[PDB]
Amino acid sequence: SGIVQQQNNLLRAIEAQQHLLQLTVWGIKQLQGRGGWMEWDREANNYTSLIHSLIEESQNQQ
Amino acid sequence: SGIVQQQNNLLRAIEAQQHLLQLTVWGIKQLQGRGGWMEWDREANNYTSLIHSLIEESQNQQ
Amino acid sequence: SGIVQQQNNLLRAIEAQQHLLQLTVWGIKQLQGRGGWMEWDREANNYTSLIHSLIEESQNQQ
Repeated sequence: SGIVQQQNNLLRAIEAQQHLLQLTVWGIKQLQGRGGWMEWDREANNYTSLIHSLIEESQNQQ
Repeated sequence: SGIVQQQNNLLRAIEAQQHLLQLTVWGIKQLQGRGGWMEWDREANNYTSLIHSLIEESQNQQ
Repeated sequence: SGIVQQQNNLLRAIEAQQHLLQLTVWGIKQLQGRGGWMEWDREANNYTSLIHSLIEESQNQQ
């Protein structure tokens, strides 16, 4: 709603995106089996859903 | 210019970055031909240019 | 501290994340040796540390 609340929302979104970014950096390093990627997939999907919720929330608060 | 306008700019930047982030997550999953990556390349490049414009705009608005 | 300062912090965080995002896009394109990835690793690690400092700073400023 307010400026502060929105600022906090944006920061949380950035924090979640950083976690996803770190997962991709790690994944690329590993590529330098499928089943061995199960946890990575789980995390990537969970953070993607988390970021989606954060963006929608931010959009709703203008 | 104002706080609200800047907040909206930052959100749009985050949204564009999320699209690019999703493209990289998808790309890594695919790596777990070249010609088959044409659309991915197109999208990655377009979002990169989009984000660049959004950042420059934000920088200009302080 | 203030709204403006926080807004600037968020923008710097987004800018740093964009650099890391570009590194991952580039890395995926290359994957479409290990030793040949030394500079990429160096940059990825440096930007990750840079973003970490920016997020912690933003968290500290609320």
